[PDB]
Amino acid sequence: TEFKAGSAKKGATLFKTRCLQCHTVEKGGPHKVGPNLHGIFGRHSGQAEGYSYTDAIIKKNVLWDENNMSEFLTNPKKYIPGTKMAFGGLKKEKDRNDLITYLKKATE
Ligand code: HEM
Repeated sequence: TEFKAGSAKKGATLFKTRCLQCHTVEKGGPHKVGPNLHGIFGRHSGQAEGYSYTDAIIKKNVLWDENNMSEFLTNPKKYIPGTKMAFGGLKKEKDRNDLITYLKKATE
């Protein structure tokens, strides 16, 4: 870890305002622009069923952990050139820590 637990409540509202437009986090939630994130931690990328991922993200084969995730959020196209994820990134560590604390709980 190089990822410090933040505030899950602060994390939830980041999600709502920066990620809800393309993703759901609930168990049984649907895929939208972006795939559903239920159970993404400890799972490699491009593996949710019934979702058309890029070749890019598939091949990348990232194993998603709090630390991988933090780098990805920093800058998504920079981390996985080729990705269709349209997000510029979360530059502040504090914001990323919060959001990951939230994702950690919500996708379990
Ligand atoms: C900071 C908020 C966000 C979070 C936590 C998030 C998280 C992620 C993660 C973890 C993946 C990879 C999924 C996998 O490997 O199963 C992903 C992929 C994706 N996200 Fe997001 N994302 C966010 C913002 C957005 C937004 C706002 C959009 C839509 C404008 C978006 C669109 C996508 C797309 C299209 C992909 C598929 C990538 C590809 O196939 O190349 N994401 N997202």
